[PDB]
Amino acid sequence: LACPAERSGHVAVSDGRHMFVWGGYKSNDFYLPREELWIYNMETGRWKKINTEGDVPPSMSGSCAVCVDRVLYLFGGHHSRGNTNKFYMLDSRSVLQWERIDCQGIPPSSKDKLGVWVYKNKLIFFGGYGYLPEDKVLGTFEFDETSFWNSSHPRGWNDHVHILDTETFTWSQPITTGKAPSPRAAHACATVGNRGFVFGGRYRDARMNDLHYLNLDTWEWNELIPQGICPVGRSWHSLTPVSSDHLFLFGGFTTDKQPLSDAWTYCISKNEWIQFNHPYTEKPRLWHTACASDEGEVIVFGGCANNLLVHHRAAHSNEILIFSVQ
Ligand SMILES: CC[C@@H](C)c1cc2c(n(-c3ccc(=O)n(CC(=O)O)c3)c1=O)CN(C(=O)OCCOC)CC2
Repeated sequence: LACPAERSGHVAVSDGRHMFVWGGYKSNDFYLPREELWIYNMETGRWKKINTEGDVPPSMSGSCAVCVDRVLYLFGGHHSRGNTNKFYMLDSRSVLQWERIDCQGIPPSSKDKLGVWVYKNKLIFFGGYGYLPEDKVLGTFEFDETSFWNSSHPRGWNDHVHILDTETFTWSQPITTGKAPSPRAAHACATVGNRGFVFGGRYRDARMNDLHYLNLDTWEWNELIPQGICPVGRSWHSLTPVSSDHLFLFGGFTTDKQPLSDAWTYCISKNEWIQFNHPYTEKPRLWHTACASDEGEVIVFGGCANNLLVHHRAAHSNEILIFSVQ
């Protein structure tokens, strides 16, 4: 049967019925073919591979993508020659053609492993890992000292918020109030209404357990302190909105390098986490993707079952894990 190869660090976006999968890498390391676009039909469980043309982005891991009215947008990532800040569009409504957009304004620094919130005409990007910004811009950047000893170009984490306005394809940075979360990468973002949630991620020697939201109307940051038991700190997890009041969390990697198979729901109205029982306790995943379907399910694809930092033993997956959340 038509089935995409195993991979981690790919993107997966959806319209609630079809899930589009692109990029990523695997071992036996190499990037998956840049021209392939895999489409999973969430209702039938079948895959279809299509070959794209146009301004095909380079093969990358850690890119950040969205699907808005069946138009896919892709930002950033890491290819064979490093990080990028290029922005692409792929209209999937109707051979599919990638379009690299010449954006106006100052783009974000080249980076990967970030997150995005969609709010009306705006794509709002947050955080990531990559090069030192070419100029001192709004926000903070912290170097990863380990990147000076094993590479020609040092990298670090940022807490930057950038808006790509789809009305004009212009980059800008909002002036925020409140305490932004620390710089981080491999955090997870989820949007509900005008609230852009962000949970966890890596910063310095920690994989974090903090939860915040940015008000996408006022640009005010808020820290959420749920009472009672909270999930363990992690990076490379997924956080997916499943209703107007619930975010679904799955997998990830702890500070002490444990791959995770726990799942939880964060109830926004109660400001509480509820652990979610599921049949995949023996299928931990990190750097997988998750997409919510119109039928209340969360579809998880790819990612790695163990510590992918030991490249020769990494267990990249091509499994679809289906969570019946709502
Ligand atoms: C994109 C290539 C990928 C396989 C990759 C490889 C390596 C690293 N990151 C990174 C870089 C930044 C970052 O925030 N995270 C997320 C996270 O750590 O949760 C992973 C990669 O993303 C970071 N490293 C690392 O953590 O080494 C262990 C500690 O060393 C004292 C060193 C090898």
